[PDB]
Amino acid sequence: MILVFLGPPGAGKGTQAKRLAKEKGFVHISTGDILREAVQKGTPLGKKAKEYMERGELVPDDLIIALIEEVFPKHGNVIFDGFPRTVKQAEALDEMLEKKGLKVDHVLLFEVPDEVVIERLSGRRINPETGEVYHVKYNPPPPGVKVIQKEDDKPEVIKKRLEVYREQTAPLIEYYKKKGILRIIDASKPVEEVYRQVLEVIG
Ligand SMILES: Nc1ncnc2c1ncn2[C@@H]1O[C@H](COP(=O)(O)OP(=O)(O)O)[C@@H](O)[C@H]1O
Ligand SMILES: Nc1ncnc2c1ncn2[C@@H]1O[C@H](COP(=O)(O)OP(=O)(O)O)[C@@H](O)[C@H]1O
Repeated sequence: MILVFLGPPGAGKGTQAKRLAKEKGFVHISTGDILREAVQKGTPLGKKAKEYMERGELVPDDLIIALIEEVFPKHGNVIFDGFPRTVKQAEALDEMLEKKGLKVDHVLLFEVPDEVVIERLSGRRINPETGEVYHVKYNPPPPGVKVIQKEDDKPEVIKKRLEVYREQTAPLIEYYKKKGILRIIDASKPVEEVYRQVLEVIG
């Protein structure tokens, strides 16, 4: 099974992807996590992607498409989490899969209002070492666990990221709807409730 998680930043896509991958045996492909590792290591990809990420812009398509070609699991179930982010990327994904006799089985759209998005992101805190994600209100980190607020989770960059999502990424909703594989998730609900719906639509 191949899944794509789609939705505004802060919808809880990474949270649900980690849970589902761990519990039901999927390989989790997070372009965000992979890019952040590239940046930390200072690879050619990391050094180029960094400035786009910092401004809240998308990293150029060719770089992301090559990344996916490099890391795509040959066998097994896969959750694509944060990819594709543009129509060009979605078309590239379809081509790659078609050549391998595969396809995207379900696209899950994590619906959540803008006001909730902003609250999700402004309260997001991460363990900079482990990448573990917390929220100051809805899932506070234990004391004596070092966390930070990511620079791209500050108000100005959040605004930019939502604009970029609406302009470049939201068209994928219609792209996948017309393939007949789109499923709607109410991602505004608490974590366990969202996870139950995730399990429902793929069962
Ligand atoms: N598929 C992609 N195409 C272009 N840029 C990406 C992609 N995935 C991640 N990025 C870059 O990494 C940043 C953070 O990505 P991600 O971790 O998926 O988002 P979020 O902050 O919503 O959890 C994005 O704002 C973008 O700059
Ligand atoms: N259902 C939920 N209710 C409240 N907070 C959530 C929920 N899901 C995730 N979060 C928190 O919201 C923020 C965004 O979650 P994340 O998984 O990083 O979103 P995305 O990957 O879609 O950008 C994180 O701080 C996370 O702890």
